[PDB]
Amino acid sequence: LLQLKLELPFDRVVTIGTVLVPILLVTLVFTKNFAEEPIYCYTPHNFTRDQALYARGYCWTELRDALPGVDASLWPSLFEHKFLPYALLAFAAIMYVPALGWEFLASTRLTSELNFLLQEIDNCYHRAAEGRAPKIEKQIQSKGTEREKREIIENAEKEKSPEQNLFEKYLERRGRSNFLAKLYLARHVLILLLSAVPISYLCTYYATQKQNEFTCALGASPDPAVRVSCKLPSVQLQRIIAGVDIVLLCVMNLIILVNLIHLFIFRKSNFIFDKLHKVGIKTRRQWRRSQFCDINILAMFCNENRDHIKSLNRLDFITNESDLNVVRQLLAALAQ
Amino acid sequence: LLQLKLELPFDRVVTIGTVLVPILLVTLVFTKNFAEEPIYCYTPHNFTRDQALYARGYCWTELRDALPGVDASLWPSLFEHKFLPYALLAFAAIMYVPALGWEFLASTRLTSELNFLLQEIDNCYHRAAEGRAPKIEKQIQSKGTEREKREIIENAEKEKSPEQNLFEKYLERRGRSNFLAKLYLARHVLILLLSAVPISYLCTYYATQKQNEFTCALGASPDPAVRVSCKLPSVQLQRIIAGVDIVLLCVMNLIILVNLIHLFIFRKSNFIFDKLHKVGIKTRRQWRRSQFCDINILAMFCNENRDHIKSLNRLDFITNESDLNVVRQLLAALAQ
Amino acid sequence: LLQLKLELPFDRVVTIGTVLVPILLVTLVFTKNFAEEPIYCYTPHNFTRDQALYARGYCWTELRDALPGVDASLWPSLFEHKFLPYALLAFAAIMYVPALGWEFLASTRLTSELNFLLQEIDNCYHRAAEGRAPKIEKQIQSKGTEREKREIIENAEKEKSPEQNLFEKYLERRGRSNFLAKLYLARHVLILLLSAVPISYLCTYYATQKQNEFTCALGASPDPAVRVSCKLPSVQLQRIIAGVDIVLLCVMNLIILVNLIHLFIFRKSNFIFDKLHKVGIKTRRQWRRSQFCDINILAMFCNENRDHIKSLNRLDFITNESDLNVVRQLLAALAQ
Amino acid sequence: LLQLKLELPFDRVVTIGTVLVPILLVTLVFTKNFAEEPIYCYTPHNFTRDQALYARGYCWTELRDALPGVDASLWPSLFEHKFLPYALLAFAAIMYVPALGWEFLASTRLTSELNFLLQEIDNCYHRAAEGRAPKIEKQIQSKGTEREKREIIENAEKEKSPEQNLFEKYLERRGRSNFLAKLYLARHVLILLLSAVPISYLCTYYATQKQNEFTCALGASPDPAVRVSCKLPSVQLQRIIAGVDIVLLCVMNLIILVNLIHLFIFRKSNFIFDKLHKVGIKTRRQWRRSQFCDINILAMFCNENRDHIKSLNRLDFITNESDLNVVRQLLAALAQ
Amino acid sequence: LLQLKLELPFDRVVTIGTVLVPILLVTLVFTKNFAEEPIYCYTPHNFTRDQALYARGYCWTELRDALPGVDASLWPSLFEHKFLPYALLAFAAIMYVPALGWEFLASTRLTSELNFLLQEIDNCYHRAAEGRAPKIEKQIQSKGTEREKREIIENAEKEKSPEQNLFEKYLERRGRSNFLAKLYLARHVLILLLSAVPISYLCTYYATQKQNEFTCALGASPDPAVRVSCKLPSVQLQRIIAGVDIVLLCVMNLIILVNLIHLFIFRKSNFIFDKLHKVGIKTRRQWRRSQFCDINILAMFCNENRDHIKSLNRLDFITNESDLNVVRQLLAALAQ
Amino acid sequence: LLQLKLELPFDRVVTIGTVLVPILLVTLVFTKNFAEEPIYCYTPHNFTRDQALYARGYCWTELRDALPGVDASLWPSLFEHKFLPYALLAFAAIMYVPALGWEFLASTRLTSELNFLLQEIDNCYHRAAEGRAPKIEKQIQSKGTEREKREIIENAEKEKSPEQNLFEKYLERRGRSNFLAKLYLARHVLILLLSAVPISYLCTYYATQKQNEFTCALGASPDPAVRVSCKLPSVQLQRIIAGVDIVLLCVMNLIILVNLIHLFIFRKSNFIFDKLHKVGIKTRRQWRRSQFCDINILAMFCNENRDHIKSLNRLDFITNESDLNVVRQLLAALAQ
Repeated sequence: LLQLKLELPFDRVVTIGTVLVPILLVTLVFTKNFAEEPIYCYTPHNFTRDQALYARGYCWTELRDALPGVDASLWPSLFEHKFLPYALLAFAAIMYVPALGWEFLASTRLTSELNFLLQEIDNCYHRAAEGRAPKIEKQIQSKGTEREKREIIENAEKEKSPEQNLFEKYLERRGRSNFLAKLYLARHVLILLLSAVPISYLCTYYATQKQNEFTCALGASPDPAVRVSCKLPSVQLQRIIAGVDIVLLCVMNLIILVNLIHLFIFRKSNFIFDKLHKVGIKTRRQWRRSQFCDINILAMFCNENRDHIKSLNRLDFITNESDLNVVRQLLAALAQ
Repeated sequence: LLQLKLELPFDRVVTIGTVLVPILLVTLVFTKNFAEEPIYCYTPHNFTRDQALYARGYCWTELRDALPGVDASLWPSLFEHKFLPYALLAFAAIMYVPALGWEFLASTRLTSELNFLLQEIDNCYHRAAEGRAPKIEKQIQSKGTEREKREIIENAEKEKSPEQNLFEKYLERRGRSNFLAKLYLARHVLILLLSAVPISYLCTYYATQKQNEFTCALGASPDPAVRVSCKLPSVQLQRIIAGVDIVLLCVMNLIILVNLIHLFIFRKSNFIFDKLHKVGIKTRRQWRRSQFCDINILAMFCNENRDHIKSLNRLDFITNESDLNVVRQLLAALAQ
Repeated sequence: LLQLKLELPFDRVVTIGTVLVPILLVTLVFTKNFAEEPIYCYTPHNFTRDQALYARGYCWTELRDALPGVDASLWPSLFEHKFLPYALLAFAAIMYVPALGWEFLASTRLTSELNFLLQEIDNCYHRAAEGRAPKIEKQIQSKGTEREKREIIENAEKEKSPEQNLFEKYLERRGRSNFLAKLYLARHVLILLLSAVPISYLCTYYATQKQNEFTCALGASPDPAVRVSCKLPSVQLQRIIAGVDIVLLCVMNLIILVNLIHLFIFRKSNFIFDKLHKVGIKTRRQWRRSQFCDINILAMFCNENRDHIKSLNRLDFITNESDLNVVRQLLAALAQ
Repeated sequence: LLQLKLELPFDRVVTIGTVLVPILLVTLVFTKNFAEEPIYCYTPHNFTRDQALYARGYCWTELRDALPGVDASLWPSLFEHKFLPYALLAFAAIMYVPALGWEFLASTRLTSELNFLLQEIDNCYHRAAEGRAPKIEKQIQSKGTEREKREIIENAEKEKSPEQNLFEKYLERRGRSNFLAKLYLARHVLILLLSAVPISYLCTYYATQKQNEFTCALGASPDPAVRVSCKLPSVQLQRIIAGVDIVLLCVMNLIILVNLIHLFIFRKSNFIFDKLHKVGIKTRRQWRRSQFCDINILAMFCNENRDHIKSLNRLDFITNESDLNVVRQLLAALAQ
Repeated sequence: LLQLKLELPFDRVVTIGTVLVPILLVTLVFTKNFAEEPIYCYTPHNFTRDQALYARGYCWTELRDALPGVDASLWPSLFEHKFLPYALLAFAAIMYVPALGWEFLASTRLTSELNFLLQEIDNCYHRAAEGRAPKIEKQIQSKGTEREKREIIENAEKEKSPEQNLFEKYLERRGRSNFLAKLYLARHVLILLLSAVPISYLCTYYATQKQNEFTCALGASPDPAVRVSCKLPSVQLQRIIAGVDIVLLCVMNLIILVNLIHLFIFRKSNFIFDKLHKVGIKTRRQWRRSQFCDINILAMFCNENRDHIKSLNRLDFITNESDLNVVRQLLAALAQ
Repeated sequence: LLQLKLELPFDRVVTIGTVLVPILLVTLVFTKNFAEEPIYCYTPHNFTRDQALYARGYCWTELRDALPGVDASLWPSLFEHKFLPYALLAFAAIMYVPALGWEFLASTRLTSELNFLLQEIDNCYHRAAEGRAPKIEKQIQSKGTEREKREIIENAEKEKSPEQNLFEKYLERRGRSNFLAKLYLARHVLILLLSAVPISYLCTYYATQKQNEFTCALGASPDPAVRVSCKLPSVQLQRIIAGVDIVLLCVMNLIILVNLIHLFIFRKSNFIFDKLHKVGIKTRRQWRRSQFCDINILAMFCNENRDHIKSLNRLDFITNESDLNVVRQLLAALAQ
């Protein structure tokens, strides 16, 4: 069985909104184009049924307008309409280097450091019935105010208990090694820069390629040049999925930006040492100086895994329901 | 094994009736249109078999009527008939934001708070054979009316028993935090508003797009303009699934409305604290002031899970069969 | 269950970057060519619909230009355009001899020598609670500086302990048998040489095969020779995937080169005896003379397997957090 | 679970190099031929579109040149070009009698005699901690040179120990019954002779069938004979996979030859009694007279299975690291 | 798990050689015929493109030559060429009654009588360490030639031991009930007779149906009879798989014959009571009178299962290695 | 695991012989007809290529001969040839009511009464080592002819033993309730009557529908009636699978008849109380009066399950080998 997942809901949403519907919007064009004649041309009268097939298969691989008067070098081309069944397929696979920079680069160290937290660090507040319940509040009832609780509670974590080498040493080591925040940031700030020529390419295409009717010109008749006006069927649908992707990809560059700015400059609630700060383990103000620690990133992964761990669920029901007396009934409930 | 499901029958019915038969009613149109010629046109006599293909493939990508006398700008268009193979496919995928606002936003906290109720809170009335059976009614038989039962029964839950920190504290905490009701309501009131332009779009289409016969006009003959009257095959079937969806989607904006109004203004039977109110745990009148608590929502999820939990099945057989003496034989049955 | 994998991320990246998208870029050409007419020719007027099929199916299996004036031996050929649907398929299968030189040649000895390390050598620093904890620092606390720790710590590994025949003998045996480094190097230096005629073939093709219009010539009319100018559709797309592969394969010959040079001449951090050099087992300077030992290669495989081994994860949390006192609390934590 | 495999890497390489790429090189021809017109013929002018179909489907089932002047009996045929889509398919299935001479003839006796070695003969040198460790070197330490070790070590295997009826009796029985070597040799020397008419058939085809243009002749017009020159499309590709197979099958007749000659005349290291000859069980020179024993074949199968047997892996780490003192620390390590 | 198989290698070879490649040689004809025009006819000049389709689809369902001069009753037919795509399919399913006469008639009794031998009769020579080892040779060592071993060994099986009701009673019962030999013989002697009209049918077809060119005649022109010479494409390939099957089926009637004759008249080594005749259980000469017992058939099934039974594998290693002293070390090896 | 099967081999043979090859003989006709032109007609000369398509698609949906002279009401029809692609498909599904009268009507009671026999009634003659072995023959050896064995053996089953309420009460209850024989007979006598109009339909079709050439007549020319003689391709193959089914279904009405008559009037060996009649449980002559009991039907189901029940296999080896002293060695073998 497995309970630890390395993907946030934000990452899944980004993946399904910038890599997936790309692909699902491309097969429509492929199935529309392959189910129709590539081009329609107005062949002259005295053209046999096989002599007019050359005129229809020759102006499709050429795609060159023939403006009267001008030379043969200033003829505008139309290769873009033919070329981007695939240009939409080369942009849905480029958006994988950021996605593959996690499953192949940091898919072992992070889960190695997290499975330890899963299996080892679980004795807090689920084994406290015999660990600390008959210790702190057992002597408080049998005495005799409000200026003595701190004195007794101080000699719980500060004392070099056997269950202390696994706590406050991780905080001291990972409280300055900002390595994970130097890679998860590169996971999102890179996808914000890769989504640039995606947008910059099919933005001038939407504004400079509109026409779908050109006068193709053949030559070298077998014994005079003949000109036929042709027509391109699938131009009206190509630039309907060529500017829906514009807003679909330009709106994913805003939610990522706001997420990244609010995580690194506004939000200061880890839940990895804030939820467990009132219940006995108080952290000295050595973290407020910088929010770039890896513990902030580990906090999200810990938050995403709260269900399959039964001890943490017991803690959630037994800790946060009285957040602000409470210890009066705890001693009478666990006095076994 | 799994026994807790997070989907109500109402949600499943809504999903299969507003997202599914949408899709199953679209493939019919796709398979009907792709199995026939897109358009039929009445070409003139002196037209070769390849010169008349341009006239049949050019008036299908144009779709513009040619009324006599008027200019070239006041010609009505017919792109709607061509366009909504897909407009019916863009409305069956829009109906997922309300559906994906539950599996990705509140698919962890709710089941985290419910699996605790599944595993932890089960000692009530299945362990009562040794928990309360030799306590309350054991002394009632050996005495000596109707003005003393309450006095004895009061010192069962009011007393700070060891099995009391898990009860009446959840009621006190979740009795004012109306968070779940602020999201489940947003899951249904949003699908009632998303189903608006679905209906407002293909309602004017049913009333303004009727004709299927237009006189297309070509031009620029290779050496006079020629006009051909054409015909659209699949117009009589498109607007048969374009107004069956009207009633199919306008009838799901009424059952959701009546469900939401009757849950929030009429129904006041939780079954999460009403069924268990006569059997010993009596709740003070602190809930009647508001029906917006999360416990009301948890009541539906608890109701949907009554079978795979054998203890609750024992309770159902052993509690509700004598709802209104009864305790006379209970002491004689469990006196082991 | 299995936890040891014999493939590095570098090998997987190389395989998916030089063997895979090769294949994925070939099916596009096959599906493009098979969905169009192979060639278009300008047949004369007095040609029946079956007499012009010979002219279209005869200049496609010939593919020979007919320059006027010259003889029948100096006619340039065009077989390259027809021939390399498949020449791109014979280069995606040649890149398997290096890939199959590992799964069939050294896929048993390496994992045989590694499963021993997995199952056998695990008692270090996870069984040390009863193995060395009450031995070294137990007597240090109960005495009486900085010139005596080495004297006590010397008689731990130097002494012929029962758990010593499995250590420092592997180092002595594999410290001079440079066999694995004589094969893993041949695994990569061979793929750097196999990727030569791949590049040298479709490099002159990109520079000497440009034209796609030739004047084919028939003969032996059934009672004069007739010449028809033909046209090749799929030439403009063939040399778009014939020079994207150039850079796609010429860029994989640089990362492999830098990896191989920096492994064998710049990196001197094994992590197989460097991480475990401060924590008690100190290695004499018998390795610094050569970096060609098999232990360097085994170090990478050990690094790739750090998660599923729980003892090594415990070591990682309990060893490297205080790398540079520390032993003061270790005795008080494991004094059971 | 299964750990014993009956196929050597050499056999797998031979199978995938002489039976498989045969097959993958045939489907290409089938998909190329079936995707094109079988033949192209130059029909005369006054031929209707259905009268010229007989001329195109009649010269394809005839395939007979018509040289002028000669009679109707000296006309060369061209049936080979039509015939060997399938002649390449009848040679990829003939190469199975040697392959099916092992899975049906000796796929039970060999693995029956090998599972005994797997399960029963495993007590050597893994149970020696209590079997021979306190026996041989336990008395060597407690005495008092180099002329007494043999005397003590002699009375270990020579003595009729309880674990002796399973050793040196197999050597005596299988040391003269050369049955397996009379069948494995027939498994390879037969595939060297079956790969003869494969090569001898499509070697004269590569040298005598070159032309692909013949003048077919019809007759019996319905009221004079008419001759039409035809053309065969797929002749230039058929003899490209008709001489790549020549070298592909003529190079597999050399590696098999060198393997067979070096196994039977040069290599004399079994590893089935050579590796285990220094560690206590010394074999008398009764094997050097002939290398045709079945133990030589069993040696390869034992070598291919060294990983899933953990006892043999322990032996490999604990035996060969000191091959050439060593026993000085073995007594101190296993003195439990 | 299952270890007993009811199919001999001979039966599998027969099934794959007379039922399988039949089928694999039929799909080739079906895919060849369905990928070509059924017939080619030389229609006259003044025939429209739809009037000549009747002449091509009418002489294919008629298949009747028209010899000049003779009447309309002496016209040879050609229905055999059309009829035996399927006549080759009705002979590959007839060869199943002998194959289905075993899985439905004797697929329960045989394996019922064999699973008993598998599970019950296994105590011989694997439990002999405590069953007979301290009994026969234990007293031979402690005495005091060659005229006394038989006297002691006689009172081992002749005596009415507890493990005797399961031995020599099966021999007495099944030593005269020749029922299985009356059915397995019918399983092979029937397939030798069913494969007769298979051969007798397509033997006259190979000798009397050669021509593939007939002059079909139409009639009743809508206002004179017109004759057209037609041609059959697939006649030269039909009789290439119509005489390869001749030898393929006539060679399977010889190996079966030699197997059956040598089993019933030459071979007299059961291995079911011959291998176990020297090791203590000696059978009286009551079997040499007839080799038609069912024990001979059970011997083959026992031989095919010698691997998954580890006790019999131990016996095979420990019994046949000294077949012709030997008992001298057996007592010293099993004296526990 | 499951060992009890409710289908006899006779039922499986019937199902595969009257329901299966029906279906397998229908797809051949469907694939033959759909791969050819439905009809061929001899259109006149002055008919355009689209005016002759009406004549070919109009005489196929009419199928009415036009005899000269007679009126328009006495024209014979030919709808049968078109109609029985499907009439052969409506007869392969009718043969399921007898097949579905067992899996839905008596697929619970029978296996309910048989699983009891499987699990409960197994103590006979496998537990007899301690149940009856030291009881009957233990006192016979220690005494002192042939006129006393019956006296001792009588007080074994006649006595009201604890293992007697499960025996001879089933015989008394099911010895007169002939319910199962009233349904299994209806399962076969119904399939003998359902296979009637199957045969009676395609028997007159084989004798009255022979011709496949009719002169169709059109009319109402757009400004005289025109008659065209047409031809039906697939008539010669339809009545080849229309009279092979005749004998294939008329031969299944004989084996069922002989089976039913011999079961109910000739065979009088149940094996459910005949095999177990000599070994101690003797049945009084209360069954010979009628063979219509359900125990006779249960006997076949018991016979089909003799393998997976190991106790019954032990009984088969230990009971029937001495059917006709025998008890002399049984006491000495089981005297534990």
